[PDB]
Amino acid sequence: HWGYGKHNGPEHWHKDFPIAKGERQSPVDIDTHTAKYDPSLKPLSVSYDQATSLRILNNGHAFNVEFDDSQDKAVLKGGPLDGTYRLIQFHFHWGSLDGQGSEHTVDKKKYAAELHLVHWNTKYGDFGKAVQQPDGLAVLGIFLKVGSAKPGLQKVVDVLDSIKTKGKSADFTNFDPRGLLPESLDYWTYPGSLTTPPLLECVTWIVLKEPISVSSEQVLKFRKLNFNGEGEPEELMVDNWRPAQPLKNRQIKASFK
Ligand SMILES: [Zn+2]
Repeated sequence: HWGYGKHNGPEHWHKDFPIAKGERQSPVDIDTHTAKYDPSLKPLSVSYDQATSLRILNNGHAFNVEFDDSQDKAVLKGGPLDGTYRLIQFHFHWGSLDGQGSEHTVDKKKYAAELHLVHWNTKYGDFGKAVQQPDGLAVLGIFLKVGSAKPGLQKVVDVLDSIKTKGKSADFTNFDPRGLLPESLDYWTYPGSLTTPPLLECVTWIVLKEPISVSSEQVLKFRKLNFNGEGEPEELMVDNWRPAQPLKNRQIKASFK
Protein backbone atom coordinates (compact mmCIF):
# COMPACT_ATOMS: atom_id res chain seq x y z
CA HIS A 1 0.00 0.00 0.00
CA TRP A 2 1.17 3.57 0.64
CA GLY A 3 4.52 4.45 2.17
CA TYR A 4 7.51 6.75 1.75
CA GLY A 5 9.57 4.83 -0.79
CA LYS A 6 10.18 5.70 -4.42
CA HIS A 7 7.33 3.48 -5.55
CA ASN A 8 4.69 4.22 -2.91
CA GLY A 9 5.79 7.62 -1.64
CA PRO A 10 3.97 11.02 -1.45
CA GLU A 11 4.23 11.40 -5.24
CA HIS A 12 1.99 8.37 -5.70
CA TRP A 13 -0.63 9.08 -3.02
CA HIS A 14 -2.88 11.12 -5.32
CA LYS A 15 -3.74 7.98 -7.31
CA ASP A 16 -5.61 6.35 -4.42
CA PHE A 17 -6.30 9.55 -2.48
CA PRO A 18 -7.10 12.32 -5.01
CA ILE A 19 -7.60 14.75 -2.11
CA ALA A 20 -3.79 14.74 -2.16
CA LYS A 21 -4.03 17.58 -4.70
CA GLY A 22 -6.81 19.27 -2.74
CA GLU A 23 -7.56 22.82 -1.61
CA ARG A 24 -6.08 22.68 1.93
CA GLN A 25 -3.29 20.09 2.06
CA SER A 26 -0.47 19.81 4.58
CA PRO A 27 2.30 20.28 5.29
CA VAL A 28 3.24 23.70 3.88
CA ASP A 29 6.20 26.05 4.06
CA ILE A 30 5.76 28.78 6.65
CA ASP A 31 7.06 32.05 5.21
CA THR A 32 7.54 34.13 8.37
CA HIS A 33 7.45 37.38 6.37
CA THR A 34 4.07 36.55 4.86
CA ALA A 35 2.38 35.25 8.02
CA LYS A 36 -0.01 37.78 9.51
CA TYR A 37 -0.02 38.74 13.18
CA ASP A 38 -3.61 38.17 14.35
CA PRO A 39 -4.33 40.06 17.59
CA SER A 40 -7.79 38.46 17.73
CA LEU A 41 -6.18 35.11 18.56
CA LYS A 42 -6.80 34.11 22.17
CA PRO A 43 -4.03 32.67 24.34
CA LEU A 44 -3.36 28.99 23.59
CA SER A 45 -4.41 26.68 26.43
CA VAL A 46 -2.67 23.32 26.83
CA SER A 47 -4.17 21.34 29.73
CA TYR A 48 -2.28 18.06 29.90
CA ASP A 49 -2.51 17.94 33.68
CA GLN A 50 -4.63 14.76 33.70
CA ALA A 51 -3.06 13.15 30.62
CA THR A 52 -3.44 9.38 30.67
CA SER A 53 -1.10 7.60 28.24
CA LEU A 54 -1.87 3.97 27.46
CA ARG A 55 0.27 2.40 24.78
CA ILE A 56 3.08 2.92 22.28
CA LEU A 57 2.66 1.34 18.83
CA ASN A 58 4.70 0.87 15.68
CA ASN A 59 2.18 1.14 12.85
CA GLY A 60 4.57 0.71 9.93
CA HIS A 61 4.71 4.45 9.23
CA ALA A 62 5.79 5.86 12.60
CA PHE A 63 5.06 5.16 16.25
CA ASN A 64 2.07 6.44 18.20
CA VAL A 65 1.79 7.02 21.94
CA GLU A 66 -1.97 6.71 22.57
CA PHE A 67 -3.95 8.33 25.38
CA ASP A 68 -7.30 7.66 27.03
CA ASP A 69 -9.59 10.25 25.46
CA SER A 70 -12.91 9.10 26.95
CA GLN A 71 -12.84 12.25 29.09
CA ASP A 72 -11.41 15.77 29.07
CA LYS A 73 -8.21 14.75 30.88
CA ALA A 74 -5.81 16.27 28.35
CA VAL A 75 -7.23 19.03 26.17
CA LEU A 76 -6.16 21.89 23.90
CA LYS A 77 -8.19 25.13 23.84
CA GLY A 78 -7.81 28.79 22.98
CA GLY A 79 -5.70 30.11 20.13
CA PRO A 80 -7.74 29.82 16.90
CA LEU A 81 -9.70 26.93 18.39
CA ASP A 82 -13.33 27.01 19.43
CA GLY A 83 -14.49 24.41 21.90
CA THR A 84 -12.51 21.60 23.45
CA TYR A 85 -10.11 19.25 21.66
CA ARG A 86 -8.98 16.02 23.32
CA LEU A 87 -5.50 14.57 23.00
CA ILE A 88 -5.75 11.14 21.39
CA GLN A 89 -2.14 10.50 20.37
CA PHE A 90 1.27 11.91 19.44
CA HIS A 91 3.93 10.71 16.99
CA PHE A 92 6.96 12.03 15.13
CA HIS A 93 8.25 12.41 11.59
CA TRP A 94 12.03 12.34 11.23
CA GLY A 95 14.84 12.09 8.74
CA SER A 96 17.80 9.92 7.87
CA LEU A 97 20.00 13.01 8.33
CA ASP A 98 19.79 15.99 10.74
CA GLY A 99 19.13 18.42 7.88
CA GLN A 100 15.74 16.89 7.07
CA GLY A 101 12.82 15.21 8.75
CA SER A 102 10.21 17.83 9.58
CA GLU A 103 7.04 18.14 7.54
CA HIS A 104 6.40 21.87 7.84
CA THR A 105 9.29 24.18 6.97
CA VAL A 106 10.12 27.71 8.15
CA ASP A 107 11.30 29.97 5.34
CA LYS A 108 12.21 26.69 3.62
CA LYS A 109 14.34 25.49 6.54
CA LYS A 110 13.89 21.77 7.35
CA TYR A 111 14.27 20.47 10.91
CA ALA A 112 15.53 17.06 12.05
CA ALA A 113 12.07 15.99 13.15
CA GLU A 114 8.56 17.10 13.96
CA LEU A 115 6.32 16.14 16.86
CA HIS A 116 2.59 15.96 16.20
CA LEU A 117 0.20 16.04 19.15
CA VAL A 118 -3.20 15.04 17.72
CA HIS A 119 -6.45 16.30 19.28
CA TRP A 120 -10.08 15.95 18.16
CA ASN A 121 -13.07 18.28 18.62
CA THR A 122 -15.31 16.78 21.34
CA LYS A 123 -18.46 18.28 19.81
CA TYR A 124 -18.27 15.42 17.31
CA GLY A 125 -18.51 12.48 19.71
CA ASP A 126 -15.54 10.45 18.48
CA PHE A 127 -12.34 10.69 16.42
CA GLY A 128 -13.91 8.96 13.42
CA LYS A 129 -16.67 11.55 13.05
CA ALA A 130 -14.22 14.40 13.69
CA VAL A 131 -11.93 13.62 10.74
CA GLN A 132 -14.99 14.11 8.54
CA GLN A 133 -15.31 17.75 9.66
CA PRO A 134 -13.34 20.81 8.47
CA ASP A 135 -12.66 21.72 12.11
CA GLY A 136 -12.57 18.18 13.44
CA LEU A 137 -8.91 18.01 14.42
CA ALA A 138 -6.25 20.25 15.93
CA VAL A 139 -2.64 19.14 15.68
CA LEU A 140 0.10 20.84 17.68
CA GLY A 141 3.29 20.77 15.62
CA ILE A 142 6.64 20.96 17.33
CA PHE A 143 10.01 21.06 15.61
CA LEU A 144 12.97 19.06 16.89
CA LYS A 145 16.58 20.11 16.35
CA VAL A 146 19.75 18.22 17.23
CA GLY A 147 21.42 19.76 20.27
CA SER A 148 21.20 18.93 23.97
CA ALA A 149 19.06 15.98 25.09
CA LYS A 150 15.41 16.39 26.05
CA PRO A 151 14.59 14.72 29.42
CA GLY A 152 10.91 14.28 28.66
CA LEU A 153 11.70 12.38 25.46
CA GLN A 154 14.11 9.82 26.94
CA LYS A 155 11.27 7.70 28.34
CA VAL A 156 9.94 7.27 24.80
CA VAL A 157 13.44 6.62 23.46
CA ASP A 158 14.05 3.94 26.10
CA VAL A 159 11.13 1.78 24.95
CA LEU A 160 11.70 1.97 21.19
CA ASP A 161 13.59 -1.34 21.29
CA SER A 162 10.36 -3.11 22.26
CA ILE A 163 8.38 -1.92 19.20
CA LYS A 164 11.06 -2.24 16.52
CA THR A 165 8.83 -3.69 13.83
CA LYS A 166 5.39 -2.95 12.39
CA GLY A 167 2.56 -4.22 14.55
CA LYS A 168 4.54 -4.25 17.79
CA SER A 169 3.09 -2.33 20.73
CA ALA A 170 4.09 -1.95 24.37
CA ASP A 171 2.52 -0.67 27.57
CA PHE A 172 3.30 3.02 28.05
CA THR A 173 1.37 4.27 31.07
CA ASN A 174 1.95 7.41 33.10
CA PHE A 175 3.75 9.34 30.37
CA ASP A 176 3.57 13.12 30.79
CA PRO A 177 3.35 14.90 27.41
CA ARG A 178 4.07 18.27 29.04
CA GLY A 179 7.69 17.18 29.04
CA LEU A 180 7.79 17.60 25.25
CA LEU A 181 6.81 21.28 25.15
CA PRO A 182 9.26 24.14 24.56
CA GLU A 183 9.27 27.16 26.88
CA SER A 184 7.25 29.43 24.61
CA LEU A 185 3.90 28.76 23.00
CA ASP A 186 4.18 31.32 20.19
CA TYR A 187 2.80 29.69 17.05
CA TRP A 188 1.61 29.97 13.46
CA THR A 189 -1.77 28.56 12.45
CA TYR A 190 -3.58 27.63 9.25
CA PRO A 191 -6.31 25.26 7.98
CA GLY A 192 -4.99 22.02 6.53
CA SER A 193 -5.06 18.24 6.43
CA LEU A 194 -3.58 15.04 7.77
CA THR A 195 -0.08 14.66 6.28
CA THR A 196 -0.63 10.98 5.55
CA PRO A 197 -3.38 9.12 3.65
CA PRO A 198 -6.39 9.51 3.79
CA LEU A 199 -5.09 13.13 3.78
CA LEU A 200 -8.44 14.41 5.07
CA GLU A 201 -8.74 18.19 5.20
CA CYS A 202 -10.02 18.26 8.77
CA VAL A 203 -7.07 19.90 10.54
CA THR A 204 -6.44 23.22 12.23
CA TRP A 205 -2.65 23.29 12.39
CA ILE A 206 -0.85 24.98 15.26
CA VAL A 207 2.90 24.99 14.63
CA LEU A 208 5.06 26.29 17.47
CA LYS A 209 7.77 28.82 16.67
CA GLU A 210 10.26 27.55 19.24
CA PRO A 211 11.75 24.09 18.59
CA ILE A 212 12.81 21.66 21.30
CA SER A 213 16.30 20.18 21.40
CA VAL A 214 17.02 16.44 21.30
CA SER A 215 20.41 14.71 21.31
CA SER A 216 21.96 12.93 18.36
CA GLU A 217 21.85 9.74 20.44
CA GLN A 218 18.08 10.19 20.84
CA VAL A 219 17.39 10.77 17.13
CA LEU A 220 19.68 7.86 16.25
CA LYS A 221 17.38 5.54 18.17
CA PHE A 222 14.36 6.75 16.15
CA ARG A 223 16.31 5.78 13.02
CA LYS A 224 16.76 2.24 14.35
CA LEU A 225 13.02 1.55 14.03
CA ASN A 226 11.62 -0.57 11.18
CA PHE A 227 8.89 0.07 8.60
CA ASN A 228 8.56 -3.69 8.01
CA GLY A 229 7.04 -6.32 10.26
CA GLU A 230 9.11 -8.85 12.21
CA GLY A 231 10.60 -11.56 10.03
CA GLU A 232 10.39 -9.40 6.91
CA PRO A 233 13.38 -7.82 5.16
CA GLU A 234 14.65 -4.83 7.12
CA GLU A 235 13.68 -1.33 6.01
CA LEU A 236 14.83 1.35 8.41
CA MET A 237 12.05 3.71 9.46
CA VAL A 238 13.52 7.02 8.28
CA ASP A 239 12.28 9.98 6.26
CA ASN A 240 8.61 9.29 7.01
CA TRP A 241 7.69 12.90 6.19
CA ARG A 242 5.56 14.39 3.44
CA PRO A 243 7.14 17.39 1.71
CA ALA A 244 5.58 20.87 1.72
CA GLN A 245 2.46 21.36 -0.40
CA PRO A 246 1.28 24.55 -2.18
CA LEU A 247 -0.38 27.04 0.16
CA LYS A 248 -2.90 27.96 -2.54
CA ASN A 249 -5.82 30.01 -1.24
CA ARG A 250 -4.77 30.02 2.43
CA GLN A 251 -3.39 32.46 4.97
CA ILE A 252 -0.99 31.65 7.79
CA LYS A 253 -1.64 33.62 10.97
CA ALA A 254 0.89 34.18 13.76
CA SER A 255 0.16 34.64 17.48
CA PHE A 256 3.24 36.85 17.86
CA LYS A 257 4.82 39.83 16.08
ZN1 LIG B 1 2.14 13.56 11.79
